[PDB]
Amino acid sequence: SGFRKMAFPSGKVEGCMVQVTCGTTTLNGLWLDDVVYCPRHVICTSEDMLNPNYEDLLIRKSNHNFLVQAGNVQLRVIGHSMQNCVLKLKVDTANPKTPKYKFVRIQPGQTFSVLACYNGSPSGVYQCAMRPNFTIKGSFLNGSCGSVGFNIDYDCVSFCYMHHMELPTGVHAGTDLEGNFYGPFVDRQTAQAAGTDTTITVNVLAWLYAAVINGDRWFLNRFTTTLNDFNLVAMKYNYEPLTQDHVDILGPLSAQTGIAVLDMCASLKELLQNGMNGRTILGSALLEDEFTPFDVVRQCSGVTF
Amino acid sequence: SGFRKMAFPSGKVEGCMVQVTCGTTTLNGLWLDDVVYCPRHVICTSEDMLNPNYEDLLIRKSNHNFLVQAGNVQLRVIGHSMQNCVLKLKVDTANPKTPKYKFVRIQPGQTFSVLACYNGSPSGVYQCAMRPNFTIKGSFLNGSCGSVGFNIDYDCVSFCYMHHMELPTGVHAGTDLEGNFYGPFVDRQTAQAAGTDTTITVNVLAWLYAAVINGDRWFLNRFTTTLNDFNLVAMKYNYEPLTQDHVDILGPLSAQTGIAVLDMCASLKELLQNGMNGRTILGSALLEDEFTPFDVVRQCS
Ligand SMILES: *CC(=O)Nc1sc(-c2ccccc2)cc1C(=O)NC1CC1
Repeated sequence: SGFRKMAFPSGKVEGCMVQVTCGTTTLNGLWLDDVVYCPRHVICTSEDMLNPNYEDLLIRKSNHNFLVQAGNVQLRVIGHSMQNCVLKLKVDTANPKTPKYKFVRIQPGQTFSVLACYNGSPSGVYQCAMRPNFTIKGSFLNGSCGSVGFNIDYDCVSFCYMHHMELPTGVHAGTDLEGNFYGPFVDRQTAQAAGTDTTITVNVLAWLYAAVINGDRWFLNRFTTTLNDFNLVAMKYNYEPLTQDHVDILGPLSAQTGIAVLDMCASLKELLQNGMNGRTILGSALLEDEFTPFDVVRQCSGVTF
Repeated sequence: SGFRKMAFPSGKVEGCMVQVTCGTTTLNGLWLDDVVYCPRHVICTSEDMLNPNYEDLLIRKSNHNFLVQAGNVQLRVIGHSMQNCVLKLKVDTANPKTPKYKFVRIQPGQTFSVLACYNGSPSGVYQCAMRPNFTIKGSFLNGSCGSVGFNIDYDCVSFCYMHHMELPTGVHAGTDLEGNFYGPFVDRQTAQAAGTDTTITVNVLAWLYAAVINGDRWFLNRFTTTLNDFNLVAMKYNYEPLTQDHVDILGPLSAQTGIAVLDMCASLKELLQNGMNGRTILGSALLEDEFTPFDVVRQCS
């Protein structure tokens, strides 16, 4: 029993974190087989970052301009290239701790675990969701750049995120492991802002199902609604539209608790219009939106890695 | 920027998790050097839940009655003994993945990471605190027993909790790694009730200092308070008493933000009176009490 914001065990990813230094910039790289992946902005100085030409800045660099440290050993860089916004440094040694892995791109609303590191040294792990505005509500201090986000399914690590930058509102922007930004962001020291965020409706409903499974039932009512009725309410409170795919994904939770998704929507409608009237749900006074349906089912059935 | 409940990286603990079976009971054990630590109730049948006589059940066991599984490998048990409520199984292989570690007994209000495990396989990692009533608000299904709580400071793993049982209120009780329970609990299925849960006042203050460091000042006020007047108000909201120790411990965060401990106590007093008025502090609509002064200095520097 109980319900906690739960990260994947980080051990398979800890074995891949290295320090990458180019001149006076140090940040984190991901070492898989014989390639280290890290943000391309590692080749920039303060001045360069104002308006960088990357293909230009990179052409000037020799392999020995990249110091890669794995724990307290040196890796020899034998090659370098860019893919979008990530620098791929080829090294002479395959990482013997390389796990089974894939690079995947996640959709907004999907969650993942972030291993925060500093100087190639993992310091913490937390669970994040990709916001609808493509930012993450992370916790990063200077030297966190190149920290990665991952999911585990069976023994296979799915890397989905690499940290590139903080936005002026305290939130974080990065790329998939192929160097494609999540959101309308660029790796340049310029004026960029998080767009208006919205609430991930399917995740709130998942968390309401988590609450019911843990015996927190006060918000249930006799009422049901329709998608269209509900979506007009959602739009009004800055909630993402709920689609038929969403209802289908919540299906198992609807069957395990006897509460139909449009039944639970009628509960969420009422929490949106009236508030929580002094009560909490799973010890929270806000509606939690960073648990997916899969996350609720996984934690309430004890799947291991 | 940002502020998140962060757990420690779990890798050093994952390399220590095994499966212990005795009869038809399977739970988790912690493999360090050539010893596997697990809850002694692994040797209980359903006949033994209310009034187990552990010394009598244990003396009836051989080494070969204990199946220990590390991944796919079976480990050979060459010795067994009981220390308080933990069973210590000696095995013939030292765990090659043994980290630098120590056992520590923690005080209420202290935080640690839990590696939740089933059948010796890690499922997830989360951060929690020892509540004043010596329980933890964890996430634990059947088979999670022997999952451990830990802190990692530099490269050294401090093991501070092993999970033994769920209380009727859905909260969790367990031991240090010397097998002494936290709180008044016992490894018996008789009625035991969690003492009243209180809010960890020193932690809420630390988190209010965190909100100032990250640039939020809306809840400060012009008042101060005496220690004793603070405690007289706070206990009416089920808050733990703040001691001179807690006031000393908040010293660095005071110095860093230029807000005296007793001025921050005055703010908390007003927060308890007013609630938030639709505002949030570090993304929360309640007062967070599961970050310690030490965690705030760690995550905000
Ligand atoms: C942690 C917990 O609830 N303890 C467990 S796990 C367990 C079991 C039984 C069969 C298959 C897999 C796991 C048994 C218990 C338990 O509470 N009772 C044990 C007999 C003493």
